[PDB]
Amino acid sequence: MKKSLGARTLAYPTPLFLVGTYDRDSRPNIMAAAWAGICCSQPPSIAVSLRKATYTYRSITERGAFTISIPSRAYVRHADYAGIYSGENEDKFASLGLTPVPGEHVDAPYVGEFPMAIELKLIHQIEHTQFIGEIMDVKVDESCLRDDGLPDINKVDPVIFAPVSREYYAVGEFLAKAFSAGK
Amino acid sequence: MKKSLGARTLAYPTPLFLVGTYDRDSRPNIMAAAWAGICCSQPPSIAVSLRKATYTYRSITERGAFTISIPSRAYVRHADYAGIYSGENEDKFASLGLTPVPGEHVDAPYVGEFPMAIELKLIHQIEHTQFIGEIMDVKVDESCLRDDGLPDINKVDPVIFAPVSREYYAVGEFLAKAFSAGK
Ligand SMILES: Cc1cc2nc3c(=O)[nH]c(=O)nc-3n(C[C@H](O)[C@H](O)[C@H](O)COP(=O)(O)O)c2cc1C
Ligand SMILES: Cc1cc2nc3c(=O)[nH]c(=O)nc-3n(C[C@H](O)[C@H](O)[C@H](O)COP(=O)(O)O)c2cc1C
Ligand SMILES: [Zn+2]
Ligand SMILES: [Zn+2]
Ligand SMILES: [Zn+2]
Ligand SMILES: [Zn+2]
Ligand SMILES: [Zn+2]
Ligand SMILES: [Zn+2]
Repeated sequence: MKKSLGARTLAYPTPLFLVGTYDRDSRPNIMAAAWAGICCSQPPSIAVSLRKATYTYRSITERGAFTISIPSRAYVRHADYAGIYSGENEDKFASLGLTPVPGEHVDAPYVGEFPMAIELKLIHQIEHTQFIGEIMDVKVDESCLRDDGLPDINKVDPVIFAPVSREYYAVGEFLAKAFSAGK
Repeated sequence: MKKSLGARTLAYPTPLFLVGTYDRDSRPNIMAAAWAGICCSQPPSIAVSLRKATYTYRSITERGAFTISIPSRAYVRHADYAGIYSGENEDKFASLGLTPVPGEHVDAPYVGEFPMAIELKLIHQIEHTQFIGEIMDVKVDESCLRDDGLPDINKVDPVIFAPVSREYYAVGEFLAKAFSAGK
């Protein structure tokens, strides 16, 4: 039998993206975003819903660029910190002891310690409010790649956010091949 | 050291939502969507990027309503099937032996066998192409709820999609509390 929980922001999985930017004085920042996901395959793009109150919002409107860094479980507390505190008057990289690595393709830093980072160019600002970034590059630690050059998600070891209950989870075991299992 | 994988639709986690609809003749359908996620907290909303070629696209434009059903690992093959084959000339519920349960709040079916189902009213069609649904209700199997009435994600046991490598994964272990661990 099902129970109704009502109209809640409740779905699984949700991501835990750290959205990286530079402010007008080139101060690097990261914030946590779970209201996000891939939106298009042409160009490859990610949508992120960022509130106007966030310092990151301002930086993206100014520079037209941002990164997404994907934490591994070792950095779950760091990621949470970035989702509690604002960078308006704090350098979170300094506070967290993390490295703001300049993007190679876009005007934004990513988190060097994290296993995976995505460089994005702002292509749409939709206003419901969402920034749409075109994926310019996806960078992954060599230690996390399979022989065919794609990532091993269990080596990346990304964090999952459970909304409402407000918890973080790891990725578990392989289940099946997509575009295959259903045949 | 990082390696560049180039401009790919590569991020983790991504969801595996089964988007449920009725066509003009009240035939129930489900398709798989991973280019999706929560977009807003007011109203609580999910964005789904559905291609014009899908039969589901047509049904959502006609009825203004859809559901999201979240498969557990037992239904990973079923979910994959729904993402390979079209419902234009096939009843996938019949093919899969699944139950199209009418929504209580919206004009769309959900998958009765799945642990969690979300009923959505179409509120925006953005055209990059995305349907924005307002969450009207979230329904969860009683067996999957904690004593406080929220779901246990490991009991729900939702599927995660790994894009490009095209694989499905389970959710693993609890890591930490959000809005807490970072303090
Ligand atoms: C798990 C989690 C998910 C979050 N998701 C979002 C989100 O999708 N959009 C948003 O605007 N804020 C989100 N937040 C809140 C911001 O990360 C938070 O307001 C942050 O302090 C903003 O930092 P900034 O002012 O330095 O940009 C989230 C926080 C956490 C911990
Ligand atoms: C893992 C996976 C993810 C998918 N994600 C999407 C998506 O986000 N949007 C989309 O238009 N198609 C997506 N597809 C493809 C559709 O599910 C597929 O075209 C389906 O046959 C459409 O069914 P319909 O014609 O009955 O609506 C996905 C398929 C799979 C297996
Ligand atoms: Zn898009
Ligand atoms: Zn698209
Ligand atoms: Zn090898
Ligand atoms: Zn929205
Ligand atoms: Zn919003
Ligand atoms: Zn109990």
